[PDB]
Amino acid sequence: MKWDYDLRCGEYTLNLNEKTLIMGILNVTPSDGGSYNEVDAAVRHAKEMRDEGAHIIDIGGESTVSVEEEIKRVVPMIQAVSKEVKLPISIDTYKAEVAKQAIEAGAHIINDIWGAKAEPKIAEVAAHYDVPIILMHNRDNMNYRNLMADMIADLYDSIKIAKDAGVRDENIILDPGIGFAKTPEQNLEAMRNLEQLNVLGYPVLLGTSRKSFIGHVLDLPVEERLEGTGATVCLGIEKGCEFVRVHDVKEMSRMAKMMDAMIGK
Amino acid sequence: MKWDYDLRCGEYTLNLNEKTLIMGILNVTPSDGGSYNEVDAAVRHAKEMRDEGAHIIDIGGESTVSVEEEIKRVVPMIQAVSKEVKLPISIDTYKAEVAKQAIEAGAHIINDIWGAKAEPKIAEVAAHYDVPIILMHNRDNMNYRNLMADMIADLYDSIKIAKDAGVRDENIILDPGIGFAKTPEQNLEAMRNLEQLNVLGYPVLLGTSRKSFIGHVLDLPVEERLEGTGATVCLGIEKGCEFVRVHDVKEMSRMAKMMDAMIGK
Ligand SMILES: C=C1CN=c2nc(N)[nH]c(=O)c2=N1
Ligand SMILES: C=C1CN=c2nc(N)[nH]c(=O)c2=N1
Repeated sequence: MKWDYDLRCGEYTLNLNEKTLIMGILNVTPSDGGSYNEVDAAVRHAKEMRDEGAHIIDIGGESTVSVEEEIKRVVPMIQAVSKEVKLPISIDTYKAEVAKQAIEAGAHIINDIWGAKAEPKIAEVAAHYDVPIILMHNRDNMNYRNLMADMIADLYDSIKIAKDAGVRDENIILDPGIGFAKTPEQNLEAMRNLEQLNVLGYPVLLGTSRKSFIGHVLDLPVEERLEGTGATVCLGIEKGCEFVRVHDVKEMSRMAKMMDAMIGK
Repeated sequence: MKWDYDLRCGEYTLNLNEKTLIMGILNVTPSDGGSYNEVDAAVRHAKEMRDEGAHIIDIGGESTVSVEEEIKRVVPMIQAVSKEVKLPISIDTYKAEVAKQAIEAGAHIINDIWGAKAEPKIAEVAAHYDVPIILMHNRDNMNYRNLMADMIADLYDSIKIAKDAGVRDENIILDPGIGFAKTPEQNLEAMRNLEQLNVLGYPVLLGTSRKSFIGHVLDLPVEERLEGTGATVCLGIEKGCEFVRVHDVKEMSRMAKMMDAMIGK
């Protein structure tokens, strides 16, 4: 057992020794906000992902708009899914106010793509509601002295803000932030040296699903990036990742399960 | 450059530093031996595999019969493919006489699933024709003292026979023999410690395509073993394999290509 604690998420509890845990991306196709077609399509997609081996559902407004409206979009979504799919929900925002709404709508984990640097006040919410927060590596420039050395550095400045906010060590997950503020070549390198994040002593989540650096290597558009995704997930798991964040849940679940058998997990 | 030599295969030459090399399994659906439907279906399958990223074609009589007839089956096959698909052909036999026929029919590499222990005389043929021979780990029992320690041992006894036969170090490839004389649990372990084969200083080829230990972990019949295969191939490549032997060439080629970008190859 590398991990002497489970991840506590209100009603559900997630073990870190047993299997690589799969986070299924829930999209958000919007058109005022909350109508039947929107929330219906979201629900059967979450249902489908539960059915195919997913352990968490990640609900994200945006991708790549009004704070007051982001809530009106995403609140109803969480209310429905948590009612209809017994599985923890994480909320993909950086905005403080948004997260508060979501946990109170039903969400269980915060997923912040700016590692509490976008709105420091987020970490406080996470602290106040006692939920597990994911801190992703990001930055508004790409001028690294040393890629990995700087990642770990910036990730620490994230932990500093989390910890000073009241966040317990046991609710902290880290993310190398594949695709964010990194060239196609830099993304390959973070993948190559992913094991280093382990020295920080926190669970690590890896999000490479369908991304464009896969496209740059394989020369293949988004709908043909399943195998390349596979590869990222397998190399990830072998380097000690605890979660992976993917679109193609069925396929990626089976690959995790093989890797798991193989590496001893 | 780990390898200071290329693999010489008559007309074609295979580099070991550039990419993980893909060996595409050619099946052999037989019904007297040599008719139009048989050799036709074999040819377009080899053509298809060339098209999808394969570097070698592996032609095998049997799977899991008369020596005089095995030749009559498999000779015409090699004659056709080498004429119609510019790509080296390996011949999946253990039998001495069979191999001689095949190289003279056109084949370029020997692939012996009994590592020259089945018919020592094979290694001599390989020596006489100067072709690269693959030596797979096998044995007619499964009583290991220490799995990996014994693998390497038995693999050496293979090299001993090869070398005493005249086989140059530069024409020797090794294979852990996944699926052969190993329990589902033992196969997981060989996968886990695949890097050890590297201490012998030879290129390594890995054959796990669609195999049943994948089935035992995932609980899935043969036609649903693509992802599990993926995983074996990726963990393989990361542990330093030079070739992989797969059925699903298109998919496995893209995964190799990702792994290759990622690990630095
Ligand atoms: C494209 C995205 C959006 N949100 C993400 N969130 C996390 N935690 N990790 C990712 O890789 C990620 N990629
Ligand atoms: C099922 C088979 C038949 N021939 C093989 N040959 C080699 N070299 N390696 C394998 O894994 C293999 N598997």
